Amino acid sequence: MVETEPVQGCRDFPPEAMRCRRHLFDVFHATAKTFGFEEYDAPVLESEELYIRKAGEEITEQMFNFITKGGHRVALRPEMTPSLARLLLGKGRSLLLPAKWYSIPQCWRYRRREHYQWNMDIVGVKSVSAEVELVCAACWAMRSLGLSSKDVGIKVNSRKVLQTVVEQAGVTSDKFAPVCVIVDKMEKIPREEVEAQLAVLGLEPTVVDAITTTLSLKSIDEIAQRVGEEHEAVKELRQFFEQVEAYGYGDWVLFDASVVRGLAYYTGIVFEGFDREGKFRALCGGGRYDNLLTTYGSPTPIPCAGFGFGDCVIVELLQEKRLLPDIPHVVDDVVIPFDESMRPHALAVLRRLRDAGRSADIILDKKKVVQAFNYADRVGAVRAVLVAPEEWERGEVQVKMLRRGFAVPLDRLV
Amino acid sequence: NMVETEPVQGCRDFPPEAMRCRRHLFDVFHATAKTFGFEEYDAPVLESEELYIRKAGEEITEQMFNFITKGGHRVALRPEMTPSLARLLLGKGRSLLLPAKWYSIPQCWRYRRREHYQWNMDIVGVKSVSAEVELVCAACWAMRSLGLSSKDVGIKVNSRKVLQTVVEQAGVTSDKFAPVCVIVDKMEKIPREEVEAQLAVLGLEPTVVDAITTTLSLKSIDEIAQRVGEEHEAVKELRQFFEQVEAYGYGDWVLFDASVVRGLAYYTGIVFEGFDREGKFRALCGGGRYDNLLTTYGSPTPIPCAGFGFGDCVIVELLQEKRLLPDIPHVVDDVVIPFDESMRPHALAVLRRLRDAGRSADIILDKKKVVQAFNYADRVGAVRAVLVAPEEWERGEVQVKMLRGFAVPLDRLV
Ligand SMILES: N[C@@H](Cc1c[nH]c[nH+]1)C(=O)O
Ligand SMILES: N[C@@H](Cc1c[nH]c[nH+]1)C(=O)O
Ligand SMILES: OCc1ccccc1Br
Ligand SMILES: OCc1ccccc1Br
Repeated sequence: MVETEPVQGCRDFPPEAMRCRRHLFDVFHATAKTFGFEEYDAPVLESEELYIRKAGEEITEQMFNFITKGGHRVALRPEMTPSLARLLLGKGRSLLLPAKWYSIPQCWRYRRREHYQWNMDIVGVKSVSAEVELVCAACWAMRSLGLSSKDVGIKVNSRKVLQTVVEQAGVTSDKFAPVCVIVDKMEKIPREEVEAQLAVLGLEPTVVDAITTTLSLKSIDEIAQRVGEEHEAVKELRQFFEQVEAYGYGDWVLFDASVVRGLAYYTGIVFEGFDREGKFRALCGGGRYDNLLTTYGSPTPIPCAGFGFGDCVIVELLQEKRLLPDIPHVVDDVVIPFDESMRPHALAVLRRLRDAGRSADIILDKKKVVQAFNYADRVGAVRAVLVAPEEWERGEVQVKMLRRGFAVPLDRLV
Repeated sequence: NMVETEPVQGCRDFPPEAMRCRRHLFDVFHATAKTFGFEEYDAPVLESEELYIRKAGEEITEQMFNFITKGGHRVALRPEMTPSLARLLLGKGRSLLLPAKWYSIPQCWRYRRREHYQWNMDIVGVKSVSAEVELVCAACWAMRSLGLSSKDVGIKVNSRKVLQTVVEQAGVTSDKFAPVCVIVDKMEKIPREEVEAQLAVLGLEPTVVDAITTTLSLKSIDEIAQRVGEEHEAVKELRQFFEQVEAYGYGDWVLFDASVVRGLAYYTGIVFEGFDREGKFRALCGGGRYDNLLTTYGSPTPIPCAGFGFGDCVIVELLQEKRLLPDIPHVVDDVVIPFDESMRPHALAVLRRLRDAGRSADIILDKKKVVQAFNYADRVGAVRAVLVAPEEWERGEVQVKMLRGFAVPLDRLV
């Protein structure tokens, strides 16, 4: 026998599991539509060069890469944002801004080795309204799935606070991305180790202390005390919360000075969704990244913000909260030939049902009526349509509702 | 200076314009599957190479995009979906209720294009030709849904059992039958001398090659009946098939062609392929019955199966030629325009309201003047512009303009 299990770290989606994935993806799509985002896609295979950012990111470290027959360095995408940037760079001035682009790529790593990730990005918007919209969209999706502000929230911060603190200590700006990557590890590794890694990057103890203290500040007012009310981060975070409040999602968002995210490229506001019971990893994660397109060679800087929202953590949360009931397969009609001599007539009926916009099966194999009826019930049919010779002479069929029996004229079926 | 903006060799980018076209096609695939009662499934694009080692000289297996993992395992990006389907079915065993009708739209790979999407539809557990009938009707249904007629396209249908008998009657070992089909499939693409030469290499003497050639040239089912008998399975099955399609109302879409064998090793019975009636393009779709495949994978019980693949590239060319792919512009229902920044919070409340009612709506995110906001609304194909101005807001109103503006109460917007 062949190996029936999928390749290591990869998931099969038979119909039962696919209904769940589809339930989630319907919401991603519907939220994107609601918010005016346009769908896009790019190949799962990208040039390895696209991901060589040299900032010690977990995402780039764990790349599923390989060498082609022909010698080119390629990888299965670990994330979508670089692909997005490539596409935008390729369009150049022909791209109308602002642009709001979304996709649901499968992404890879070399435990799980694959996941689907809803991406939403806003391009060409300088102001925090982008971050506001992005954060509102994530919440909207979660609410659409049945979660409340009691179940989840979005922690929000700005990397600019830490940028100032780092820059005020004389630390070269090129070290800032590494600092964020390192400091992101606070939750997952001991503070001694995070401190040790910053030393290796070349930062003296008093600078590491200032970094640590600022991650512990518990309000925007406390940020304002340390760096000034006029500091960009304060201004931007205030606007952000004001706008979310106005949109009516105030209960869903909050400030957290320890949120930096682990990606090199975030320059401004960053955020991540979390379950308020502290049971799961981040539900989604994002931020502003205004320099990325410059680093790729854009002659003009291009503001961007966005987020990724994985398919795995959300499903665990929903299961825990009992918000993923099994969704059984449904079809409107199952057409049942009384016997094989009635199959041609049954096919005409089937045709008619489908032409009217109904989902319909015909029993394909040779079955007795009661077995056909059982099958109809298994596939979750709303209605069984028996095509029998006596009724057919009347220009009729027998109909029976499943969610005992009625003759109906052919023309009145739909 | 700049990252490579082109995608990896042989792979396509789908920016929003191109994605709308793919999505238009995929909507039809999905809708046809739903109409026909098929259930969605999916499996990893990465599969064990062992899954595709069929040793029949198939083009599909020859052109595999395969590579070796760091851990030394032979894997491949799937060249087709049918082996994955079989794996999943084998994995479910007796827990799978039959009949089953499963569909998917996988991206499949090969090493000038290296990548395509392919709608798969398969019926499992149905011994009789009604499966093939349904499959063929579904392909036609999809094509008709896209605007094609029986004047534009058709499905050529045959049975491999005719050739099976002819080959078996000449004393040719049954294990050589799959190779014969693979070779004979090449008739349309390469000279008859070469096809004859390849069969000789497989070990068949000239008179056997003649019998093969003659049977591929038979022009009707009656002529098949003369050669192998009216009671031969193929004749019986093909007659039932055409009778059923006729009854379903798709008789003008289908026809007999004795030269159709397909290039896959595993087809045992009826085979078919869609074609444009102008003779301009390669096959639009292709499929057949494959009743032994699950036995070769190690199923203790034989499991009847039939299905088809329907690629995303040929159909698009046909539709373009026929002027059935008008540019589908991006649409959104509402664009909300703050009169100025002081009106943004109120605008956000309006935006929230619009979206809560099931409408797709943007808000202008950056600072711009009203007429420029109006232009932008028109670019994104907005049905309606909603101006949020201080005077109207005091009235509990906004100004609406369809794409002379007029005032509307907030509650009457939706
Ligand atoms: N690529 C980020 C999410 C994101 C999308 N856009 C901007 N950021 C991640 O994987 O975490
Ligand atoms: N896998 C076949 C199509 C098919 C699906 N099911 C049965 N046949 C192909 O790639 O041509
Ligand atoms: O964090 C999970 C994950 C991230 C990136 C690629 C693949 C996976 Br699975
Ligand atoms: O016939 C085109 C094709 C077949 C299989 C995989 C990838 C492609 Br492109």
